[PDB]
Amino acid sequence: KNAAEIRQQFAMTAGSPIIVNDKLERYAEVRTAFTHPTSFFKPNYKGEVKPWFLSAYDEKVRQIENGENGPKMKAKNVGEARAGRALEAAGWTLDINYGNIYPNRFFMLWSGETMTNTQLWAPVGLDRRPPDTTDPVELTNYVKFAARMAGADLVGVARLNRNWVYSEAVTIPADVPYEQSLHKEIEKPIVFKDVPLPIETDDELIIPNTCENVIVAGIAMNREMMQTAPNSMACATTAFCYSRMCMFDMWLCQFIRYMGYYAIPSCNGVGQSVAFAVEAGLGQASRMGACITPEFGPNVRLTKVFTNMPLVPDKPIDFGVTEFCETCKKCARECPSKAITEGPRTFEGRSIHNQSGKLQWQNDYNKCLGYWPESGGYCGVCVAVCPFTKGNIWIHDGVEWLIDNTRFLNITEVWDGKINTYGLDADHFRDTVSFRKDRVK
Amino acid sequence: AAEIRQQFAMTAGSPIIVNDKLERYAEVRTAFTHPTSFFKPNYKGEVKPWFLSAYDEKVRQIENGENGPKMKAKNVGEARAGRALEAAGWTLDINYGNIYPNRFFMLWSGETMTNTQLWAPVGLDRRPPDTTDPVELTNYVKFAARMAGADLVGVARLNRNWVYSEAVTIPADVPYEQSLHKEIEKPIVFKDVPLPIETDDELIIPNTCENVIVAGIAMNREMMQTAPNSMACATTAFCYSRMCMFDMWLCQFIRYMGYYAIPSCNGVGQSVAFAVEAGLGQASRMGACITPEFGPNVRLTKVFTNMPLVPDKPIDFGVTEFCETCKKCARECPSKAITEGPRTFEGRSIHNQSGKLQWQNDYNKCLGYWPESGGYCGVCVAVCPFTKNITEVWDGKINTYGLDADHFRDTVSFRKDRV
Ligand SMILES: Oc1c(Cl)cccc1Cl
Ligand SMILES: Oc1c(Cl)cccc1Cl
Ligand code: SF4
Ligand code: SF4
Ligand code: SF4
Ligand code: SF4
Repeated sequence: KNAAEIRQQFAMTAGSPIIVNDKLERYAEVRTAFTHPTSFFKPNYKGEVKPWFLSAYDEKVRQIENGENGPKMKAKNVGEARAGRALEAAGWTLDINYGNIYPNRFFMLWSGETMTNTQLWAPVGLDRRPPDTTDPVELTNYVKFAARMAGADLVGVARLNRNWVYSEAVTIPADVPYEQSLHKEIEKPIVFKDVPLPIETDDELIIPNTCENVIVAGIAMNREMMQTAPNSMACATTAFCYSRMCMFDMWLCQFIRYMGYYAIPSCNGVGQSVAFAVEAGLGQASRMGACITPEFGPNVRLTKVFTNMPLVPDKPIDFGVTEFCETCKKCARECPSKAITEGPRTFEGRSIHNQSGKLQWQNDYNKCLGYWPESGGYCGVCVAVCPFTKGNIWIHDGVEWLIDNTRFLNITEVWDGKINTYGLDADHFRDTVSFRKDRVK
Repeated sequence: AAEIRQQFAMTAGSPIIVNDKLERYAEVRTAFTHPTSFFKPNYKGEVKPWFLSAYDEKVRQIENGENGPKMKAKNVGEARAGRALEAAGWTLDINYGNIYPNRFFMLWSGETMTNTQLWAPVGLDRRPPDTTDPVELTNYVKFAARMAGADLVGVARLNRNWVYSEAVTIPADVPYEQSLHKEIEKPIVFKDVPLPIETDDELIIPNTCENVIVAGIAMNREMMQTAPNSMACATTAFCYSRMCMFDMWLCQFIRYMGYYAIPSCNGVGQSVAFAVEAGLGQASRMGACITPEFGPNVRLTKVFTNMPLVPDKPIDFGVTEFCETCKKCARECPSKAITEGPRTFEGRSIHNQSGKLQWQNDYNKCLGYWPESGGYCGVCVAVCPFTKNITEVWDGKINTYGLDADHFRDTVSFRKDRV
């Protein structure tokens, strides 16, 4: 199996693959089901209406008390139930309020000047010296090498399509301390202006018009843990990867800054990761709505960094995902909340949570979020059942690579079973080896 | 690899031979911190803190298009990129090694952390442990350790001989910008208290703090082989930030299981001794812990806890006898810091802890080469048999976190090999 061959075989010609029409407008981040008032509140198992994550907390507590790893899923004993939630909670250690979405706060600073690392290194002046390399070809090789050092299992580059940048971000005022953050969230416009550096004013988050490129990283989750969806160990691989995302953004932004350019981190903030990932060639959009990659299927998290560093955009990829999703529908049939549509793609949003004006399968994400308090986790059944999440999809017929159509026709054992560093799998880790030829052409 | 480690397991008992002279070692005595070794001249002849003199050499090298001492880069751009990667790798590390205990990332309680506050309604850190079985806990915590980025993990009873008698730290209210100028010494003591606690006068570890969990964090072979040049600095630096994330992740897991946990990175005590007692590897002539999987090309961090655990067995795969006749690190060392002589119980200088049988090296000679070369050397690690240009590294093989898929299978783990 040769992942590089596969990507070469299915590479497209240049151009954003996402089909759009005239009703497309940039999307206010507050509209996501996590944040919007119509979906933010959910009942707990006692019928009390709370912020959804607090209702989910109540269900986690109830499951531990009852020795369960998930809804109606008995654990080996209470200690096993306890251990799954402890692993999940610890995974979030380097993530603020589930996703690091507030731009230019906490870990997501838009300038490195106040960071302890920048201060320590200031006598070398790497962040003030003009770039010594401006060649996009060399820069792309350098920045992708750095990206792999920084924990990315996949990395791609695209020109920044502003359609996918949130019109307004969810954030907090700069004078609000952490313990009040969840009570003091606000909206703030993201605007593009003729300014030298990313800068935040009292009224606006300002991205320079020179911010040409976006670097997208894929952060692979653990197959065995995700297959326990919707139970606790799927929550744990999700959580650990959010902290890997945060480390990646900070590492990479600092490299870019020390190369003489600016860099904006984001994790789950700033813009829509799936669209950037598609335009950067990591994978294709899917019925469930995730980016499906050849290496990991949808079982991979995304983050991204925006920069004026000259780079060579990668080519999009088309390995037949749209055509398999047309006939598969497994995620839609298994979804415990019936959130995923079984119908065709449209340009018309299903509800406020969807951005209209782009051709996609339109899913009801309030229904999805509604299952999270009920199950006490982050579900993931769609990711777990997707055939592309299986590690064994690719076959070679003597001429070229193809997808095996036959693929589309417990937690104690996970704790006692195979694991490796960062939950990566040595049986497949060769798929993400990288030489210069697969970083830049 | 799991076969090899079981083949070479020793019977229980610390393999470090000590005498009646041994005393705990004050952290300020390391060459990084001690007043006799801290100040070094830069290439212009100006005496500065050693790392500021090293900074000056990094700038001079970038300006001259060099990747290291007398090592021309392909161009100035390549020189710049190696130093930018090095500087970036340190992002999650305070002042080179995170040594100040109970400051910044190294908090001895989880209570004030943003993650603990967000998770407070679940009460995992306040709920008594549901598991007290050391067998099950060893399996759980080792699984978590691998999730947290350890390539190797072992457990030993805590030997207080390797805990620093006094830590280097800063006053609690000193802002970061003044930290380097306000470092102080502070005793680490053990007392009958329920939880790790810091007073004005003391860092207090509970007498119940029975165990230490030691993690090995593998460095990249291609990059370390550029020692003493900039790409060896870069793999060193990234692994320090991996160490910090490991400590915080694992401490939070242990706390959410009902126990307490003290992170440390390069602080609190001597990592090499803990790693040997936990069975990760054997002490060596250069002074590092040599592991079967990575030789010495692996960083160490460790977490201290009262969580019940099953100690691992020390390992003997012949390192002492091989180092007896090898001496390659000693012959290649650019500062002649590593001895070609036999092991003794008497240190060569203030930087060594006397009273334990080891090869005694002159660590002020080692440090003196760092401002000269503008990096963190590592030639000894690079040339060591157990470990086995810069443009070719940048254009060549890489994978996630610098790990190597040709060897990654060696660190696969099932419960059989966890406990
Ligand atoms: O994206 C997530 C957020 Cl923002 C919160 C909890 C779980 C997930 Cl997967
Ligand atoms: O341990 C180190 C410290 Cl403490 C500073 C710089 C480089 C290294 Cl390897
Ligand atoms: S489960 Fe099937 S329909 Fe759903 S995303 Fe995967 S391939 Fe597409
Ligand atoms: S996460 Fe669960 S509830 Fe949400 S779309 Fe996927 S299967 Fe459905
Ligand atoms: S790091 Fe370099 S100078 Fe120091 S002991 Fe090793 S070879 Fe010698
Ligand atoms: S180079 Fe030889 S003598 Fe030095 S640590 Fe390695 S095996 Fe031992």
